Amino acid sequence: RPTFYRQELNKTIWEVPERYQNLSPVGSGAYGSVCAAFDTKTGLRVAVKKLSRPFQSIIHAKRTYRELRLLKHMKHENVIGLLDVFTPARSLEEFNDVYLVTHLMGADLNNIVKCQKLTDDHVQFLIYQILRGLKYIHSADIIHRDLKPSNLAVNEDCELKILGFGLVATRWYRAPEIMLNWMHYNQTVDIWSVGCIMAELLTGRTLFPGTDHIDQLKLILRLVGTPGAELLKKISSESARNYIQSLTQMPKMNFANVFIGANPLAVDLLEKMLVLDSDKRITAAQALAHAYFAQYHDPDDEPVADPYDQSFESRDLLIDEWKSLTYDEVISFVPP
Ligand SMILES: Cn1nc(C(C)(C)C)cc1NC(=O)Nc1ccc(Cl)cc1
Ligand SMILES: CCCCCCCCO[C@@H]1O[C@H](CO)[C@@H](O)[C@H](O)[C@H]1O
Repeated sequence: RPTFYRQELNKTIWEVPERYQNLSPVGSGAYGSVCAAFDTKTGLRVAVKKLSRPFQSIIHAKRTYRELRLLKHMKHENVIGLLDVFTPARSLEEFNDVYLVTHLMGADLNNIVKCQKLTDDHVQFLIYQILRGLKYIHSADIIHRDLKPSNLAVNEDCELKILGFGLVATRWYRAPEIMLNWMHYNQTVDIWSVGCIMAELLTGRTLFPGTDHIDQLKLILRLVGTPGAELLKKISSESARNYIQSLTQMPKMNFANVFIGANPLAVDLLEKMLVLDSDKRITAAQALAHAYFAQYHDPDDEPVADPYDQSFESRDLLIDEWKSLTYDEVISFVPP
């Protein structure tokens, strides 16, 4: 066991191993608060997140366990993973606080889009890394469901990691079937989001800046056109059908025109991502093999995940059970 020291940072007591020096608040945090720290073992600056009421309720407790399970599993260059996890608690009886340690990235993609005029090469590299992480995430049977610029961490090298918890958002990036509810969806909900992100990096404009869920659907249809018969048949909802069909039939736009000036290989890929029919959307694995990424794609360096046990997602457990399982995950942790 490490020696711990305590320090008040913005009205809470942080208690961390002496390994972690010079804690400096960098943001928050739905969910938690994050400091930058100097890792004396490695000589690298890291992110330390103190969780924030991790066992408040059953929902918090399960979210907490999910953090430990996800982050201990994620082992990929373009996906957030765990450098360390600790608690000052000796024994389960005392177990109340959880700290996560991960790479300190310094900026998110929203910061980059708003400041920098990105070249085509930047868009190639950035989207390539997202798709590479996403291939890995999807191979573990995980759907992100909230891919957006603020959930994408980027360093000065333009290296990128996908995160689940941010610090533009969120309905702008959301697949149409999610806002129709549907239930009940596939992995390509994430591919829709990638298309929205990619479009935005190319043009410097939000592709579908809806004011609400209903405006969002309008804007999507403007671009992609009214669904054909084979798609309209699948919509159970009468009011969704009336809304869709009452929009005075929209012709699919010429993506060539909407994205004029863009690399035509970028446009071709966007057409394959931003398809209404989620069955017909390109997968992450297929997208990596698209010609747009010819300069980056290496089929021998786009790995998949070890199988991931998320049967826990099924369970309705008590707080102390989630807590005890989380505690077990903290104790069994082996660093990279
Ligand atoms: C909820 N969640 N889902 C994922 C994916 C799907 C990307 C594995 C990752 C996460 N969780 C996080 O992104 N958690 C997290 C922890 C510490 C910091 Cl400093 C920032 C973020
Ligand atoms: C803007 C409103 C247009 C409606 C979008 C149509 C969505 C089509 O995507 C649908 O997704 C479902 C859930 O994964 C699947 O069960 C269907 O097979 C698939 O066709």
